[PDB]
Amino acid sequence: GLLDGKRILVSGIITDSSIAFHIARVAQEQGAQLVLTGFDRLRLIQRITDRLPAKAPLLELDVQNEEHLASLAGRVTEAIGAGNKLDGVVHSIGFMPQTGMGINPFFDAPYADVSKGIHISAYSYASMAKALLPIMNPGGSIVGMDFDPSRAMPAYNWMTVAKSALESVNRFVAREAGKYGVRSNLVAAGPIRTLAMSAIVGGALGEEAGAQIQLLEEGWDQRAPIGWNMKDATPVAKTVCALLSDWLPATTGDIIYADGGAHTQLL
Amino acid sequence: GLLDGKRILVSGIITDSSIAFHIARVAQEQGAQLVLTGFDRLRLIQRITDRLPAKAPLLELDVQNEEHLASLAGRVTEAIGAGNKLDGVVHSIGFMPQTGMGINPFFDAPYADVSKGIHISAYSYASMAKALLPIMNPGGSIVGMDFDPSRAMPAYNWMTVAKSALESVNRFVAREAGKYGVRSNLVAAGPIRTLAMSAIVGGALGEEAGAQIQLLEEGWDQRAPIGWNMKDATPVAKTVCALLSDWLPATTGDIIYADGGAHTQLL
Amino acid sequence: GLLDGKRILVSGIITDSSIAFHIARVAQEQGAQLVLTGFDRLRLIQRITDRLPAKAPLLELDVQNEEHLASLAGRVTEAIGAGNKLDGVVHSIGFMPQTGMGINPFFDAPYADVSKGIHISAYSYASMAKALLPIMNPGGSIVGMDFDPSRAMPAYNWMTVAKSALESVNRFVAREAGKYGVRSNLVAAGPIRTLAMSAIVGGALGEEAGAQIQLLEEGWDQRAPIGWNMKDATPVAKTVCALLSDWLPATTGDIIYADGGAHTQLL
Amino acid sequence: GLLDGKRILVSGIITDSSIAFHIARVAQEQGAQLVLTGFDRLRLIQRITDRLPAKAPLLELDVQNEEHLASLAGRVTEAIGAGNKLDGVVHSIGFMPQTGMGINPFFDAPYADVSKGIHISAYSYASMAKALLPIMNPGGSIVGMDFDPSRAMPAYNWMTVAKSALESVNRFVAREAGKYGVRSNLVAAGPIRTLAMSAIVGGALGEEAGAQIQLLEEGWDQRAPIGWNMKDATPVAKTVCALLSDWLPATTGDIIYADGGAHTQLL
Ligand SMILES: NC(=O)C1=CN([C@@H]2O[C@H](COP(=O)(O)OP(=O)(O)OC[C@H]3O[C@@H](n4cnc5c(N)ncnc54)[C@H](O)[C@@H]3O)[C@@H](O)[C@H]2O)C=CC1
Ligand SMILES: NC(=O)C1=CN([C@@H]2O[C@H](COP(=O)(O)OP(=O)(O)OC[C@H]3O[C@@H](n4cnc5c(N)ncnc54)[C@H](O)[C@@H]3O)[C@@H](O)[C@H]2O)C=CC1
Ligand SMILES: NC(=O)C1=CN([C@@H]2O[C@H](COP(=O)(O)OP(=O)(O)OC[C@H]3O[C@@H](n4cnc5c(N)ncnc54)[C@H](O)[C@@H]3O)[C@@H](O)[C@H]2O)C=CC1
Ligand SMILES: NC(=O)C1=CN([C@@H]2O[C@H](COP(=O)(O)OP(=O)(O)OC[C@H]3O[C@@H](n4cnc5c(N)ncnc54)[C@H](O)[C@@H]3O)[C@@H](O)[C@H]2O)C=CC1
Repeated sequence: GLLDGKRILVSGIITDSSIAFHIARVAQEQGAQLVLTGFDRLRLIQRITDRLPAKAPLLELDVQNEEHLASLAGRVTEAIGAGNKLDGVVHSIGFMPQTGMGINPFFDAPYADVSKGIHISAYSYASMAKALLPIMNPGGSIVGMDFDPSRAMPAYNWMTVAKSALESVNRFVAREAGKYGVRSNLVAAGPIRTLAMSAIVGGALGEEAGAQIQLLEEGWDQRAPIGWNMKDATPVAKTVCALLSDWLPATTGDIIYADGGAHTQLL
Repeated sequence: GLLDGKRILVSGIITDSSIAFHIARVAQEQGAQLVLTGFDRLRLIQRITDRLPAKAPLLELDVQNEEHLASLAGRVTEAIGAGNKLDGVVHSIGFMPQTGMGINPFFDAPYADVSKGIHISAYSYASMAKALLPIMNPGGSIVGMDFDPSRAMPAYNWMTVAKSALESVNRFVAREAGKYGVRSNLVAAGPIRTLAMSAIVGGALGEEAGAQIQLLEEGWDQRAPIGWNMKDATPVAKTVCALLSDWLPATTGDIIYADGGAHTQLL
Repeated sequence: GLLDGKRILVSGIITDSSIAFHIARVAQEQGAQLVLTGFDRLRLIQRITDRLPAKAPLLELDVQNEEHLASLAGRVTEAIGAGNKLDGVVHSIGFMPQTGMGINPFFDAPYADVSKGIHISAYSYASMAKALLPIMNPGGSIVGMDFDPSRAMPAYNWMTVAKSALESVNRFVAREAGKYGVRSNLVAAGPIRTLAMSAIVGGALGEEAGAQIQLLEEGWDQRAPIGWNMKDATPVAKTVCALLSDWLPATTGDIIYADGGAHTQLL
Repeated sequence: GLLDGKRILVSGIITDSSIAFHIARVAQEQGAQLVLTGFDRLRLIQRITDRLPAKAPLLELDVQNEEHLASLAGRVTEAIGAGNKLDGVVHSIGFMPQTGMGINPFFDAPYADVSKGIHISAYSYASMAKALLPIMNPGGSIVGMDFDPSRAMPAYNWMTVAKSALESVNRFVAREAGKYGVRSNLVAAGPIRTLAMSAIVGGALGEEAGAQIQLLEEGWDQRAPIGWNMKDATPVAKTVCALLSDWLPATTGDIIYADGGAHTQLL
C-alpha cells in the first residue's frame, strides 16, 4: 500500500463524483486511515462516504467559520487518538458565486461575491494549513486541487482568478509548512465531470458558457498526448496519492499537472 | 513626443515619490494631456501634482466606492470635454493592511484584511476598466503596476498573493478590452524606494521584515544584468509610456518586466 | 522619430516579405541610419533593399562563416565611419533543414541537420553579439526574433527546439551585453505569412503539416484578444523598434510578445 | 515494491555517485528488473554496478553512435527475453565540453563544442526514445534528468542552453510516446555533488566558476523551504521512481522539480 499506516484528512466530499471522493477511495485502497471533513449537508456526506472501502470519522468544517477552524485540530486528535498525528491533508474545496462565472459578464461580478469565492477557494488553503500543521508529522504532506489559471479562459472567469491566488498561497504555505518538515503542493487537474461541471455544460450558467466549456474539454483531450478522459477522476486521485506518499520527497511549493500533458502542447 | 495628443488618466499619485508621479511626469514630457485621480487626501495630492510639468484636472477616486466608480466616466468626459475620449489609463494603486505583510505571521492575516488588499490591489483593476472602457478610443491602452509574484518571497506575503490575482485579472480585462480595440497590460517593476518602502526597510513592519526587504533589493541589483537603481523610478515610468504609446501594438493580456532583467537570472 | 540618429544593423532581409524587411522599413521611417547584412544572394538582397525608404550599406554575413564574423565589426565601422558606433542590432535569422520540420517524423531528423538549424537559429545570436558588442554604444540594444517554443506544436518540430535554445542564449547574451551598457531581448512574434510560411501552408512540407499550420494560424487569431493578422508584419516591426528605442530601458534577458496576446489565452 | 515486476533500462551510471547509480539502486529496492547501459569505460561501469542490490545486464551505448542506437532494442530484448518489453527508460546522460562552461567566456565556446554538448545532452533524449519506444509496453514511462534552465546562471553557460533544448525535446517526445501509451517527463534536480560537481567547486574549471557554483548551492538550500542536501541524491532517485511508477498516470511532456522547492522561492 502506497499510503500504508499514514493518517490523512481529506476535505471536499459532497457527492460520489467529487474529486475528493476518489482521492479518499484510492488513499484507502492504499493503506491510509482517513479522517473526513464535509461542509454543509453532513447527513448526505455521511451517506455518500458509507460507500468508501473503509469507515472514516466525519467532522464538519465550514472553511469560513473561525470557530470550526479553531476547534479543528482538537476534533481531529479526538478522532485519531491523543498522541497520534496526521501525515496528510487534502484540500479539495472550491466555490465561486454564479455571478463570477456565467455568461454573467466578467466586469459584473460584485466584489462581495468574488471575495466569497477567493475566501473559500484560495485563502482557506492557508487556514487549513494553520489549523493542521500543529498536528502533523515531520515528513507530512498537504495537497490542494488546482485548475491551471496561467492563461485566461471563457466562462471560468473569477474562478480562474481564485486559482491564480491559490497557487500563490501554496508557495507561502510551503514556507510555513517547511518549518514542520511538511511538504505543500497543488494538483492541477484536467476538467472532470462533477455534477457542477455537467450542470454547466448543460447550460446552468448560460448557453454560451456551456458551449465554451464543452469546447474547452474537447480541445483538452485533443492536445493531451496521452488523451484526457473527463469522466475518469481516478488518474487525478492517484496523483494526489503520489504527493501524499514518500515518493515525491523533494517537491514543495509546487504544482503537479494531472491533465494528460495538455498544458505542454499548443495544439 | 511619444504620447503626443493622447489623453490619459493616471491614478495612484500620493507623494512625489509615487511611481504614478513619475509616470505622469514622463507622459507630460511626452505630449500627453492628463486627467489625474487621487484617493483620500485630495488637498495634499493637489499640492504634489502642482509640481508636474503641466496642469491636470484632478478627480477623486476611492476604488472601493461604488458611487465614485459609477460617476467616473461622467466626471472624466466633463474634464476632457464632451466628444473627447481617453487614449490611456494607468492603474498604479495598491494596498495591503499591515497584518498581511509584517513579520506578522502569514497565517495570522485575517480574511477581512486580505480581502481589503485584494479589493484595492487586484479587483480594482477590473473596476477601473469597466468604468473607463466606454470612454476609450480604439487603439487605447490600459496599464497597471505589478511586482513579480511568481515565486514567494519574505515579508511581501499577502501583497504577493494580491499581485498573483492581479496578473490573472489582467488576462481577463484584456478579453473585455479587446472588444473596444483596447490593449491591457501590466508593468512588473523592480523594487522602488517609495515612502512606504523606505518605512519598511527602516523597520516599520518588524525588524526581520526590514532586513529581508533590504536583502531582496541588493540581490536584485546583483542579478540585473544592467543593474537596478531602486531610487530611480524613471525607467519604470518610461516603460509604462512605452505601453501607452503605439509602439507595442500587438501586446495585450501581457506583463512587461521593468526590473533590470533581474527575473531572467538565478544569480 | 522614435529611433532618431540611432545607427542600427538589421540582418535577415531575403525578400520583401521578410520580417527584417519591415523592421528596416519602420526603423528608417523612424530616423534610424541602417547597415544591412544579407546571407547568400546578395544581388537579390541588394535589389529588394532598394525599395527601403533610404539607402543603406549592405554587407555579406553568413552566420556559419568564422571569417565573416571575424571581419564584421571592421566592415561595419568602415560603413558607418571610424569613431562611430552602433546603437542597435537586429537578429532576424532562422533556418532548419526540412528533415527537422516536415510531416518528416520528429525522430527522423538526423543530428547534422538539427545541429545546422540550431547553429544558424540559436548559436548565431551569441556570435552576432560577440562580433558586435565591441562596436556598440552604452545604452545600445540587441533584438532577435522568436516564436514561442514553450509548448510543443505540430510541424514546427526541431525549429521549436531551436527557439527554446535561442531564448536560453538570449538570457546569457544579456549577461555579456550588460557589461557594455547594452540590452538584449527577443520579440516573440505571431505567425506571419513569409514566402516560406505560405509554401508550407500550400503543402511544401507535407499535406498534414500544411493543415496543422493552417489550424495553428486560425486558433491564433481566435485567441488573440485584439486579433492577429498573419499578413501584416508591421505590428512586429514596431515592437522591435520599441526595444531598439530608449523606451524599454530596464528590460533585458527578456521576451516581448508581439502576438495579439494569443499566448495569454487558452481559448 | 513501487516498481514491482517492471522492467526498466537505466543509462548514465559512471561512478557510484552518478545520479543514475542511485536511481538504479532505489528502483531495484522497489522490485524492478533492470537493464543498464554505460558509455565508454564498460569495465569500470561493470565493477561499480556490481555494488547494486541485484545483478543487471550491462550493454554499451554511446549515444552519438548511430550503430549502437540501431542495435539497441535487439540487444535489450536479448537481455530481457523475446516477447518481453520494457516498462521504463531512464535517460541520465549529459556532457558539455569544458569550453562551454568555464570561466571560459560564454562567447568563446566554439560551435563544434556546443553542438557536441547538445547532441549528447538534448538530442540523445529523442534518439533513446526512438530506439526504445518499439519495445515498450502501453502504460510505459521515459524519464530524463534536467537542471532548471529557465533563468541564466554563472558557469553553467552552454550546459543551461543544452537543458533548455532538452525540455523542449521532451515535449515532442511526449507527442511520439503518447501513440504507444507511454509517458515522457523530466526530473529537474537540485545541484548534486557528483565527482564532476566537486571537481568544479574545487576549481577545475576556473576559480570564479568554482566560487559561483558554491554560492549557487548555498542559495539553493537557503531558498528551499524543506532545505536541500547536495550530498544526498536519494530524494531525486525516489522522484524518478515516482514517475516510473503507475502513480503519476496523467503527467507527460512535463517537468517534476526534485529541488527542495527552491525554484518556487525568490529568497
Ligand atoms: N471539476 C473540475 O473539472 C476540476 C476541479 N478542480 C478543483 O477540485 C476541487 C474539488 O471540486 P470538485 O470535486 O470538482 O467539485 P465538488 O463540488 O465535488 O467539490 C467542491 C467541495 O467544496 C466544498 N466546499 C464549498 N464551500 C465550502 C466551505 N465553505 N467549506 C468547506 N467546504 C466547502 C463543497 O462542499 C464540496 O465538497 C475544487 O478545488 C475544484 O476547483 C480542479 C481541476 C478541475
Ligand atoms: N514600490 C515598489 O517597490 C513597487 C511597487 N509596485 C506597485 O506600484 C503601484 C503604486 O505603488 P507605489 O507608487 O510604489 O506606492 P504609493 O503608495 O506611492 O502608491 C499607492 C497608491 O494607491 C493608492 N490607493 C490606495 N488605496 C486606494 C483606494 N482605495 N482607492 C484609490 N487609490 C488607492 C494610494 O492613494 C497611492 O496613491 C502599486 O500597485 C505597487 O504595488 C510594483 C513594483 C514595485
Ligand atoms: N514567419 C513567422 O511566422 C515567424 C518567424 N519568426 C522568426 O523571424 C525570423 C526571420 O524569419 P522570417 O522573416 O519569417 O523569414 P525569412 O526567410 O524572410 O528570414 C530568414 C532569414 O534568415 C537568413 N539566414 C538563413 N541562414 C543564414 C545564414 N547562414 N546566415 C545569415 N543569414 C541566414 C535568411 O537569408 C533570411 O534572410 C526568423 O528567426 C524566424 O524564425 C518568429 C515568429 C514567427
Ligand atoms: N549533478 C547535478 O548537480 C545535476 C545533474 N543533472 C543531470 O543528471 C544527469 C546525470 O549526470 P550526473 O549523475 O550528475 O553526472 P555523471 O557524470 O555521473 O553522469 C553523466 C553520464 O553521462 C554519460 N555520458 C556522457 N556522454 C555519453 C555518451 N556519448 N553516451 C552515453 N552516455 C554518455 C556518462 O558516461 C555518465 O554516466 C545529467 O543529465 C546531468 O546534467 C541534473 C540536475 C543536477
